[PDB]
Amino acid sequence: MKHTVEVMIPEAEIKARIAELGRQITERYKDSGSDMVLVGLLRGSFMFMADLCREVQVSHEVDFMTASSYGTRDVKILKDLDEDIRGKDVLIVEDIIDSGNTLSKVREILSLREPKSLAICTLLDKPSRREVNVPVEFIGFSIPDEFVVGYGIDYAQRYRHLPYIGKVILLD
Amino acid sequence: KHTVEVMIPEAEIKARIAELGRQITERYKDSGSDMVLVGLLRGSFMFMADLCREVQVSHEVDFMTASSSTTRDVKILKDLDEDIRGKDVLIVEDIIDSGNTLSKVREILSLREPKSLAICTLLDKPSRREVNVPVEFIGFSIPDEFVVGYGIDYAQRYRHLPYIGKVILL
Amino acid sequence: MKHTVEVMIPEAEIKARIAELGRQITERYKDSGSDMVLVGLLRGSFMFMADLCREVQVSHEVDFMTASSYGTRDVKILKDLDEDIRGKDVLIVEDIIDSGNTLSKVREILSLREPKSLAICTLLDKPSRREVNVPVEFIGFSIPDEFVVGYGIDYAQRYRHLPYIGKVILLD
Amino acid sequence: KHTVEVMIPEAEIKARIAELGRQITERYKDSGSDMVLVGLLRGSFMFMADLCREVQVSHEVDFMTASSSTTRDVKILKDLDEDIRGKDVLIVEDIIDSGNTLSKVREILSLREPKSLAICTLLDKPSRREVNVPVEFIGFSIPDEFVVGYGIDYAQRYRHLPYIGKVILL
Ligand SMILES: Nc1nc(=O)c2ncn(CCN(CCOCCP(=O)(O)O)CCP(=O)(O)O)c2[nH]1
Ligand SMILES: Nc1nc(=O)c2ncn(CCN(CCOCCP(=O)(O)O)CCP(=O)(O)O)c2[nH]1
Ligand SMILES: Nc1nc(=O)c2ncn(CCN(CCOCCP(=O)(O)O)CCP(=O)(O)O)c2[nH]1
Ligand SMILES: Nc1nc(=O)c2ncn(CCN(CCOCCP(=O)(O)O)CCP(=O)(O)O)c2[nH]1
Ligand SMILES: [Mg+2]
Ligand SMILES: [Mg+2]
Repeated sequence: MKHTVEVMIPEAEIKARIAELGRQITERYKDSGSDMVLVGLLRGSFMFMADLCREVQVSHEVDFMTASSYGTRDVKILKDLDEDIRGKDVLIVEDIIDSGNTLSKVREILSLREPKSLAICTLLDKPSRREVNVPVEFIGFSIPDEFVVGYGIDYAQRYRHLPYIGKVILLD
Repeated sequence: KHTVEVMIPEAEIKARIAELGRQITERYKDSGSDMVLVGLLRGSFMFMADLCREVQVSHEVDFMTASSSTTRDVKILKDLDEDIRGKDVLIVEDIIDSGNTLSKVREILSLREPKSLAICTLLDKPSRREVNVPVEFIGFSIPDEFVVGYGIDYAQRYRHLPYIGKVILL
Repeated sequence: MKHTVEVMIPEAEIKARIAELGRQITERYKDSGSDMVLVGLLRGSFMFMADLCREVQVSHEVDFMTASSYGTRDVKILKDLDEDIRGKDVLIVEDIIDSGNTLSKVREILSLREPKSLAICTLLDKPSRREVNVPVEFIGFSIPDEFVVGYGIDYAQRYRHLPYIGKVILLD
Repeated sequence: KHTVEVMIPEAEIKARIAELGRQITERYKDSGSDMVLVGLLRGSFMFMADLCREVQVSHEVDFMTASSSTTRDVKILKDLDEDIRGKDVLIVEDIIDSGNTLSKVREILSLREPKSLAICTLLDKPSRREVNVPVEFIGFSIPDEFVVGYGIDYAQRYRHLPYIGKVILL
């Protein structure tokens, strides 16, 4: 229905944040004597992943996984990882954590493959809607309960290509 | 190079599956919850087809395809089409030996939190057991012989045989 | 809603038909100097495939493919074939052809892989609802416009395990 | 064994993509129909991320993963999430040379009958062309050098590099 997108987080603010995020992930896994892999969750994480891994100055791998989401459904794997994660630095890259329902199950599935380390990096965070206690090691921004778009996040499959995070305001 | 002779004839398979049908039927009789049989593609499609026709309990038929240093992949190429949360789930497989695949598969499905979770296998090689995995319904216990037929293949062959045969090499 | 399943095609009639179907597929590909593969379409074709290939007295392969269906959507591939079909006797095994919409696109996709021969075998057929002219080389039964169940075919994911084809009658 | 030196620096990539953004924008300006960019996973995720941010036309971002005697597989491991029928579809890929994958992919997507169907590639090796496939938008034309970076890998490595580099062997 009739809406309007207003700039919430400018392109410059995201670039600086990701710069620091990558400048937080680097010294974490700087001396780990094991291979590293970033796992992005399709579909709306491709832009976050692309910008983050370019700031991660650690020789790693980049993989993807498309999972269905809990919401109360079962978390199914539509597209699994290509490479293996057993004994590897796995860093789950998510665009937004509101409920934590989906991500909790994703982490549980990957944990079955027994990686050396398993962490989560998210760009946006809605603690306002948190339903499941799930540990997040890296958070870009903690945001209000606003329906956001841009930077991978969609609204009716739209606005994914926006270089900034915007809020949706229904014309009423 | 090879030839194939019959180990477990078609008639003997039908008799065993008929017995398996009765066992599974009484176990999940008067359970109340929904039931679903999950087959592990590919070589379990035939076993599933004959087994589910012997299970006289209103159940669903779902499928799943898994992939194969210690357990290289066990990825999910094709996940289930339906939910299993709060249902009675019976995993249908043709062969169990090392227990690698069934162990991880049971773990993955356990995360969806079904009411019950059992395993029904057509064949079983107890000698190759690397991982102790609980199996309730076993069709046949066989020695470490390489077998084919009834869904089981050798280099993509003999999947359509109505019997379980052995591969002798020349 | 409240319904009742009545026997339409008994188990004996199907077994005899499949016996003849396999006794129609065998002498077709009896002397073909190329590998053969049966392609079943998940999910409701597993029972048909299992019984048919046991009557096909020709050394072949058995593969599966899960496709989304046209209905007006795009036919997408949820699960593709494991093995290749280029230069092989491909026989698409379907449980029911009502519109032909889905199967037409499935055949087009497989045809791109350039097999030697490409045919279709179906158990049930509803010419009453045929929307797309699609050549079917093997038909088990031509049926009325009755909502059928059993033998792989479902109704709200039910009745798949039935050894017979049954019709659904709504209690009114 | 190896080392990696820069061929196409980060700055040069951004400048080229900026130019590509304007070209694609005018081509699909005042088209009316819906637009969608289809990326070929994996090594096109970064290119897609930077390219779609330069395309100033309301479009969708979909993805697809394909597999690789003549064209052994070209199976679809992960199909698109949305329909493309009656839409303007632009295939986004990193490297084109043999033209094997792009040819079949274009064929598969053509069956869904979109309004238009074009291809945008980051790199191009015209020397290895086995199949003549139409490509409208090309980022860089390079000789037959094995390159990495910007999504492109060598044994699952260097995918995260912000630049296009060459692999020299020792
Ligand atoms: N379009 C949109 N705008 C929002 O502000 C929003 N918040 C949550 N969601 C979706 C809920 N969803 C958040 C992430 O899913 C988004 C699907 P993706 O963008 O394809 O990755 C729950 C997953 P979780 O349990 O791990 O937190 C939103 N979607
Ligand atoms: N094709 C074949 N023939 C055999 O005689 C055999 N014995 C063990 N295996 C191992 C295959 N088996 C895989 C069974 O999954 C279905 C794949 P398909 O047998 O190729 O159709 C592993 C059981 P595990 O997880 O307990 O080790 C055999 N495979
Ligand atoms: N449950 C049920 N009962 C029916 O009598 C019936 N007729 C068509 N359909 C579904 C329509 N559908 C028929 C086959 O799809 C059934 C899904 P499957 O059982 O998982 O294979 C159109 C495909 P087509 O374009 O190739 O003919 C039915 N479903
Ligand atoms: N990794 C890599 N590095 C190269 O320098 C290269 N040159 C050609 N190719 C061929 C790979 N290329 C596949 C590109 O798809 C993305 C897979 P990814 O490059 O491993 O991320 C085939 C293009 P074609 O269908 O025209 O033959 C290369 N691959
Ligand atoms: Mg996400
Ligand atoms: Mg069907």
